[PDB]
Formats: sequence, C-alpha cells, structure tokens
Amino acid sequence: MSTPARRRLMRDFKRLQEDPPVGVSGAPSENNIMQWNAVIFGPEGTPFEDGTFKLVIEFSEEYPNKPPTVRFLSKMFHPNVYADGSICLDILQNRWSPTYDVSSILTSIQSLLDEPNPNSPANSQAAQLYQENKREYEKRVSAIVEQSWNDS
Repeated sequence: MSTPARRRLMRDFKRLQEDPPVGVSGAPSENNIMQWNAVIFGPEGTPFEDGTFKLVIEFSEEYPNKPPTVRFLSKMFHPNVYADGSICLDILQNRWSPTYDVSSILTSIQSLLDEPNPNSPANSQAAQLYQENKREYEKRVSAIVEQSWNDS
C-alpha cells in the first residue's frame, strides 16, 4: 500500500517545480506517480537540436536507490539501445547515487546524444557506420527525427 520510495518521489516533484532542469523536462502529468512524462531535446550543435524526443521513466516501489527503468516512447534509431528500448548509462547500474535527483537522469541521456560511449556499444551497426560512412548515418538521423518532428 505505502512505501518510502514513493514519499521520496513526492519530495522530488515539488523540488522540480522550484527549479527544473533547463533543456529537459521530467514530471508526472496524468499518469500516476509510477509513470512520469519527460522530454529531451537535442543538444546545441547537433542534428537533434532541431528535433524532439520524448521518453518515459518507470519507477519501482523497491527502494529510493534501486536502479530505476527508463525508455523512449518513440521508436528511433540510436548508436546504442537495448532490446527493450532502454538506454545504456552508468546511472542505470548501481553507480546511481541517492544524492542526485531525477534531473540527473534527464541530463544523462541528453549528453548521450552529443557523444556516446564507444566502450561496449549496444548497437554495433550504428557505432560502426559512425566511423565508416557518415553519409549513411546522417540520413538515419534526419529520417527518424522527421517522423517525430511534426505531428500536427
């Protein structure tokens, strides 16, 4: 029924309103405290700067420091992605510190767009094309972005 992990999430939300992260947003809209609504925009000086990407962060009633779960709602091509669509970040592991806030997870992925980690990539196909054929990779970026570029 109740838990400590839930209470913490409530303290983070109010703290988010006081001073939310610039460039990325992550707050619950209609979905319960479990599911949240977050969106990340491409960094400056990248083919994603003009594009828009939305992602959801699924929390668990396990522990306030237990490795959470996150995944993009829109199916797009990325240099590194899991079969479930999750993102490969050091935060996803036990390296996550209970000192930081949810904003840290939003900025973590934002920076990933700028430059991924060649250290054990999830999608070798993309990571390879990045150093092989840039013309083939760029087309994949603008293509996936165009789909979620305009919905109206």
